[PDB]
Amino acid sequence: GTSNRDWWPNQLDLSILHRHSSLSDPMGKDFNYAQAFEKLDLAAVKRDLHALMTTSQDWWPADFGHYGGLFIRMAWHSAGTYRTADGRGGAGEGQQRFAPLNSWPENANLDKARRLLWPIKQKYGRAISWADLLILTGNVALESMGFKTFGFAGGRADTWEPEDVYWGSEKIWLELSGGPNSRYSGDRQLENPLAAVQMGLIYVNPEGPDGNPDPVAAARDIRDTFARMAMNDEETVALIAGGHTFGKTHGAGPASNVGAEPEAAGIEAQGLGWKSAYRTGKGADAITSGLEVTWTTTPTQWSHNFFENLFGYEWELTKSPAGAHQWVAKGADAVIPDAFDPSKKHRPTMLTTDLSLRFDPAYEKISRRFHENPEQFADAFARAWFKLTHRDMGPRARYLGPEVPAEVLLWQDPIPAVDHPLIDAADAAELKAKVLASGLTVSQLVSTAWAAASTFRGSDKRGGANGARIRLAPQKDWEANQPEQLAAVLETLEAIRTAFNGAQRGGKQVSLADLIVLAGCAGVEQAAKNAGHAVTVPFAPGRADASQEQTDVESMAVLEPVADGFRNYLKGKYRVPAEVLLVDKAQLLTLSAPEMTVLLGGLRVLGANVGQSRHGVFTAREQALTNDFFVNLLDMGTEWKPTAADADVFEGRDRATGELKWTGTRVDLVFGSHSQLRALAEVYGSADAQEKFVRDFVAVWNKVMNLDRFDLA
Amino acid sequence: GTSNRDWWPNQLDLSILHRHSSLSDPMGKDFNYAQAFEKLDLAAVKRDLHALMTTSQDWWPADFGHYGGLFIRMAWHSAGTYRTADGRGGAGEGQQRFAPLNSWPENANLDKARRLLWPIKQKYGRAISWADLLILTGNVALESMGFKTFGFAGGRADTWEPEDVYWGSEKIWLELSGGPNSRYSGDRQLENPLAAVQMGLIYVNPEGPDGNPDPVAAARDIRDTFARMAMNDEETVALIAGGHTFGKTHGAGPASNVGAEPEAAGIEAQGLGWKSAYRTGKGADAITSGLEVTWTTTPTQWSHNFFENLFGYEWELTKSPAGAHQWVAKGADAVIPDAFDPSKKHRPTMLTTDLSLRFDPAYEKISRRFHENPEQFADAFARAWFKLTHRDMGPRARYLGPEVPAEVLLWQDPIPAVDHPLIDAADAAELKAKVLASGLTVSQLVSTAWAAASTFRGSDKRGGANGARIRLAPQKDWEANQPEQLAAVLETLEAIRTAFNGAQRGGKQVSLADLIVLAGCAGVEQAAKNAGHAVTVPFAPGRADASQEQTDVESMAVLEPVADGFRNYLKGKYRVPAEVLLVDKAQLLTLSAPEMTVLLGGLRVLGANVGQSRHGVFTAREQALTNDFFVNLLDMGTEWKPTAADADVFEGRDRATGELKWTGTRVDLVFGSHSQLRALAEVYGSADAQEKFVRDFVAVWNKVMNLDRFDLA
Ligand code: HEM
Ligand code: HEM
Ligand code: NA
Ligand code: NA
Repeated sequence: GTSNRDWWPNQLDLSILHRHSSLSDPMGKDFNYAQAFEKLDLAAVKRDLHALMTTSQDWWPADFGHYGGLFIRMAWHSAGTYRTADGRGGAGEGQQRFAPLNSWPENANLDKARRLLWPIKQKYGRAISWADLLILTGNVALESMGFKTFGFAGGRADTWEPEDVYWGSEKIWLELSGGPNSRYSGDRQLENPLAAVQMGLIYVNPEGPDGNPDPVAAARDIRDTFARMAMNDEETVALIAGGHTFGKTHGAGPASNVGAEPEAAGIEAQGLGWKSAYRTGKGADAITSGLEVTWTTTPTQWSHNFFENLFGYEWELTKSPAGAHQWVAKGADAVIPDAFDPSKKHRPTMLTTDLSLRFDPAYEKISRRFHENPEQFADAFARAWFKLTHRDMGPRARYLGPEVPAEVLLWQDPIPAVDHPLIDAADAAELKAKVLASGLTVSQLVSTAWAAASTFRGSDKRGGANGARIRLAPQKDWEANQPEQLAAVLETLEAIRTAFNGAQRGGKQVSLADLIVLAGCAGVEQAAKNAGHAVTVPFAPGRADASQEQTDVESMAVLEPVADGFRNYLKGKYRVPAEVLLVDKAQLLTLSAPEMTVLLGGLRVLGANVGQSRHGVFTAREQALTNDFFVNLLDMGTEWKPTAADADVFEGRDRATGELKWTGTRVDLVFGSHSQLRALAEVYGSADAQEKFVRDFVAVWNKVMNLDRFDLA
Repeated sequence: GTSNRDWWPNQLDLSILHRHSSLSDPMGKDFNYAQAFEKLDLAAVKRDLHALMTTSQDWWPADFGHYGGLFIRMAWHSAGTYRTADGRGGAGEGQQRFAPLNSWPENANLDKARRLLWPIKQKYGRAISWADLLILTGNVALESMGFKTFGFAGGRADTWEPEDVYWGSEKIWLELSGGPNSRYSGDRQLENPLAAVQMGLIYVNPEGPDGNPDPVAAARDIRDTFARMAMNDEETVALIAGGHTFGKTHGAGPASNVGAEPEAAGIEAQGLGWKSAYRTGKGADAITSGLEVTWTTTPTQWSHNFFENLFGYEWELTKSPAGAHQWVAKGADAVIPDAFDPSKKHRPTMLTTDLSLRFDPAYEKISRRFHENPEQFADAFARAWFKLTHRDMGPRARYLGPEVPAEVLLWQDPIPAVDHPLIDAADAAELKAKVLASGLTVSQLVSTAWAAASTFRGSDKRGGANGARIRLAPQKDWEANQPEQLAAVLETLEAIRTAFNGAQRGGKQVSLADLIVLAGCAGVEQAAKNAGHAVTVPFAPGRADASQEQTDVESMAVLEPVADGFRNYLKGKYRVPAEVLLVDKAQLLTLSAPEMTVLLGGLRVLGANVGQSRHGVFTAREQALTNDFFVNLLDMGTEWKPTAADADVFEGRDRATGELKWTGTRVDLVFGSHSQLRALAEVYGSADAQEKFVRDFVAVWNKVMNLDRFDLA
C-alpha cells in the first residue's frame, strides 16, 4: 500500500504534532487522572502487588518463587529509555506497552512481566495508570525483598498511542557500530540526542562494546550513556550494583530457539512475543538476553553480596549456553542457588559491565566505598532509584499521593513556595502600563518573555518561565538570549518590580518570574493596539523566583535552544534541516501545526528574531501584530532564490522588476513550500483573517506562557 | 529516522482513524462551513473568476489568451480520483492541493492552475473552500466559453491533511502492468478498489493501454475505469467529447526537460513543480503530458467540432515532439489555431483515447447520435458534468447556495420530503413498547438496525438508514443481511407501523425507516435492562421511505458489506487480512479506535453476528449489554491457537486443563493482539468500566444511527 512517506521520504512529517488527540483517547474529555489517582487506595494496591510477587503463574514461572527481580528490571527499562538531550523516553508515559519499545530486544520477556500485572490493573482500573503501576511494582518488589525505597509519586497519566521518538537510523536491530547508519563518529562520539550504544538497547551492550568483553572499555560506554540519562558516577554504580543484587539473567539455550518479538508475532500470541522452542520455553529453560548469570547467594533478598562477590573473587571469561560472553568466579564453590532445583547450586557469575564497576578506576573507588559502607550503598541506590523513576515527571507539583518524599532535590529544578498574596487584575494592568511607560519596546518585551517561557519541553516537563531562571547561570549567558540585551531588560524590569513591591500593603508582591511574563503580555497587547485591536492577553500570577543555589548549571545546559525557528536561530550547521528542527521544537512545546504556524508568523512581525535579523520579517509595520508574514509570504508577485553566499538564505525579489523585497531562511519559506503548512498559512493570510490571527496568536502565546504551570492544574 | 512502519510493515495502522482531529484543523471547533458559505456573495466570486479567465500571468501564460481549458482539466482531475467501490477520492475534500494528488504525474501543471486562484481564495477567505472553488472555477470556465451548466452546489468543506487512500502498491510512478505490484491480474482485471490503470493516472493512459496505441483496447479500459467512477457509456462519451471540445495538451519538447514534482521540489519553488528546461519552460513551450494535440478550430468556445473532426477525417498514427503516440488527420488542411502565434495553424489531432469514441462499437453509436443531434450532446454533457462534480457530495440536503438544480437525479439516492407531523417522545415510547411486546428479540432488533445504518460511508456520504432501503432490492437480498430473517423482522415492524399509523389523527405517521432505527434503540434499551441498567437510547425522527424507483440497484451494489467485522462477516477469501478490513470499515463509518472498540464489543454480546456465529461471543449472557467481550478476551487463563481446518479461526482453551472455552476470528483477536487496540480493550475490560462501557456503547450506537442525517445538520 504505497504512502506519501514512500514517495517523498525526506518531506517533513507534521503528524508528530497531531498525536494524542481526543480521537485516540478512550477516557472522557473531562477525565482527570490526578483526581482518579488521589482516591486510589494505594496501600491496597501495594498489598496486592506484594502477594503477586510470590504467586507463580505456570505460563511464566517465577525464578526462585519470586517475581521481584523481573519486575525491577521491568521498571528500570521503563525509566531507562530517557535522554537528557531532548527529555524524550523515560517511564512517565507508560510507553513500554506500545511499539517500538514493547518489542525492543532488550525488552524481551517484559511482555510477560506486564501481563502478570493485568489482574491488578483490571481491579483498580482508571485510578492507577499503567505508567504509575510499572514503577510502583518495581518499588514494591524492592520492599518485599527487604529494601526501603526513598518514596514514590503517582501522576503519570497513561497515553494511548506510540510517542514519536528518534531512536536512531539503523535498519537492523542491535546493529554493531560503524555501519551505513552508525550512531558513532570521531573518537567513539555518540550522536545527540541518542543515549544507547545500539538500536534496541537501553544503555550499553552487556557483553561489552560491540560485543567485545573488555570491562575497561565497557566502562567508558556506561559512563557516557548514563551521563546522557542525567546520572553521574556515584549514581551509576549505585544503580547497577543495586539492580544486580536481585534476580538473574536468562540464557539457558541457543538464541535461535526464540521466535518473533511481540509486534511481529502471530495474532494468537495475544500481545506476547519471544516464544521459545527450547525445552519448556520458560522457567528453568528461559531465554531472554542469552546470558546466564545469577549475581548473589540470595537473589530474592537485599544484601551486600554483589560487592562481596565482585571484590572477593577473580573472574574468568566464559560463555553462556547461548554463546554470550560472561564471567565466572575462579576456584569458587557452588554457593549461588538455582532458580528452580533446590538440590543444585552454581558458581558466582558476572557480566562484563558488572566488572566495569571494579576495573574502571573512578568506579572502583565508589564501589570500594559502597562495599565498606553498605548503608551508604543502600542510601545512594534508594536516591538514584527514585531519581531514575521520577526524572521525567516534572515539577514536584505534579507529584501525587502519600509516599512523596518531602526532601527537595536539585534535579527537580525546584521552585520556592509562594508565601504572599498575589497581584490581582488591577495590579496586572498597572504593571503592564509601567512596563510600557519604561520605554522597553514590543520587541524587547516579547523576546525576553519568549526566551524565558520557551525552554519548556513536554517530554520531561522541564523548563518554562517559572523560577525566573533566565536571570541565572547558564540561561542568562546563552547566545540565543542575547546576554547584553537581556541584562538591560532584566535590570529595567527589576527596577519596576522594586518600585511596585515597595509601595504595597499586606505583604502583596510580584515575583520577577511573573513580571517577565506579564511584561511580555504587555508587549503583545501593545502590538495588537499598534495594529488597531483592543485585546487583553490573559495572565495568571503565581510563579516564584528560584535561586542560583537551587539551579544545577550542568543539567540546565540541555535546555539551551541550539535551534529555535521561532526566533530564526541556529547556533551552528547541523546534518538535520532547520525546518525539521522547527517541528521538533514545536513538538516539545506541545504545539499543533496551526499553533506553530500562527505563533511563528506573529513572532516574526513582533521582532522576536535573535540579533534583530530581518530574515522572515515580512512586514513594513514591525512591532504591530498583523498577519503580514502570511500575506507577504504567499504573494506570487515575489520570486525566491537561494543566495550565492548561503544556500539556506533566500532572496525574495519582485518578479516583474527584480527589486529585492525580502530575505528568508528555510524556516521562513517552508510555510510557503510544504503543502500542509502552506494550507495553514493561507488561512491566516486571507483577507478575512486579521482578527482570527490576533485571537489565535494571543491564545497560543498564553499557552506557551503557562506550559510549566502545574501549580494551576 | 527509523519508524514503527519500517520495523513492522504489515502491522495494522490505526492513525487513519485519528486523522482530521481538531489538532490539525486551523478553524475553531465551532466553525461551520455551511454557514460561512451561505453568506458568500457567490455572484461576486463568479465575476472575479470570469475576469481571471483572460488575465494571463507571465509565469504561466494562458493558451489562446484564455485559461478555460486548463481550469476545466483542473476541475475534471479534482472529481476524477473518485472510486465507487469505497467512495474515496473525488472533488469533495479538495484533496488535489495535498500529497499525493498534488504531485501525481497526471496532475502536472495543475499546481499553476491552483496558484492562479490564490488571489480569489484569499479575497473571499473562509466563505469559499478550496474544494468548492476548484469546481466553481470549472463551471465558470465552461460558462465563459459559451456552455450553459446544469447547476452548482456549494458545501464541500475543506480538509487539512492528506486523506488516507489506497491508490495502489506500485513503488514506481506510472508503472506498466504485470510488475511485482501489478494492479492487473487474469484477463485485464483491475483490483478493487482501484479505478485507474497506472499509479498516478486519473483514469486511463491517453496513449493507450500500457502505452500501446490501440483505440479499441483503450476503449475497454475507458469503459472499466469510468464504470468504476459511477459513469455509464452515454455519460462517458459526453464527458470525454465535452471536455476535449476545449483547450489543448502540452508536449512541446522532450519530457526529460521536466524537473521535480511539487512534493520533491526545492523550497524556493514555493509549492510549485515540474519546472521545465525546455526553451521558456512555459506557454508555447509547455510540457505537461508530453502529447501535443489541439482538438477543435475554436479551443476557447463551445462548438460541435470535436465530433465533426472525429468522424470527418481518417486518422494516422504519429508522435508528438516528446515521442508520445498521438493521431493526425490524413490529408487535412491546417485549420486548428496555434495557442500563441497568429501566423500558425495546425492539422487536427486526436488522442488514442479520443479515437476510442469512434472505434469502439458501443461508443460509436453514442458518438454518431451526438454528432447528428448536438442538442442531445450538450444536455448530456451538462448533466454528466454536474454528476462528475457532485457524485461524492451526498444527499441533496448538503447542497448549498442559489444554483442548486431543482431536478432530482437518481444517483443522488434521493429521499422524499417529509410532509406530515413526526412522532414525538410519547409516540416513541409507545412504539418501543409495542416492538418489545411483539416478540422480536434483542438480537433481531439490533442486527436489523445495524444492517440498515451501517451502509453509510463518510467518503461520499452515501448509505445509512434514511430511506429504508434495507427493505428494497438489493439490500434486502444481501447475504450479510440474512434475507429470511430480515423479511420476518420487517413484516413484524410493518404490522406495528400499520397499526400505529391507522390510529393517528391529523396526518401523523411514522416511516419504516424511522421505525427500524427506533426498534434497534428499543433492543439496545432491553439489552441494557437485561444487564441490570436503566438506559434510554436517544432517537431523532424524520427519516423517510424511498421507493424502489428511487433506488438504483447497480449503484447500491457497491455498498454491500462484503467485510463487516462488526458482524464477524466475510463474504469470501481476500488477499487483505480481516482486521485491516475492519479498520477500513470503521474509517468509512467515521469511527475512532475507541468507538470501533466499544461498538464491536457490544455488538458481539448482543447477537449481531451474521448466522448467529459464536465466534467472539465471549459471554454466558447473550443479549445483555455488558463488557464481557473485553473481560473474557483479556483473560490470561486462556491460550489461543489457530485451528487445523482454518488458520483464520482460533480456539481459546484453559491453560491449566486444555478445555475449549471460546472460538474467535482474526477480527475478534486483534483487540487482544495489537498493542494500541489492546490498550483500549483494557479500559473497557476493567472492574470500574461496566457503566462507562454501557454509556459509550449507547453514544456510538446513536452516532451510527444518525450518520446520514444531514436534514438535522
Ligand atoms: C550497564 C547497565 C546495565 C546492563 C548492561 C544491564 C544488563 C542486564 C541484562 C543483560 C540482564 C538480563 C536480562 C535477562 O536475560 O533476563 C539484566 C537483568 C537485570 N537487571 Fe540489569 N543491566 C544494567 C543496569 C541495571 C539497572 C540500572 C537496574 C536496576 C536498578 C538493573 C536491574 C536488573 C535486574 C533486577 C535484573 C534481573 C531480571 C530478572 O530477575 O528477571 N540493571 N540486566
Ligand atoms: C479517457 C479520459 C481522458 C483522458 C485519457 C484525458 C487525457 C487528457 C490529456 C492527456 C490531457 C493533456 C494534459 C496536458 O498535456 O496539458 C487532457 C487535457 C484536457 N482534458 Fe482530458 N482526458 C480525459 C477525459 C477528460 C474529461 C472527462 C474532461 C472534462 C470533462 C477532460 C477535459 C480536458 C481538458 C479541458 C483538457 C485541456 C487542458 C488545457 O487546455 O490546458 N478530459 N486530457
Ligand atoms: Na520523556
Ligand atoms: Na470521496
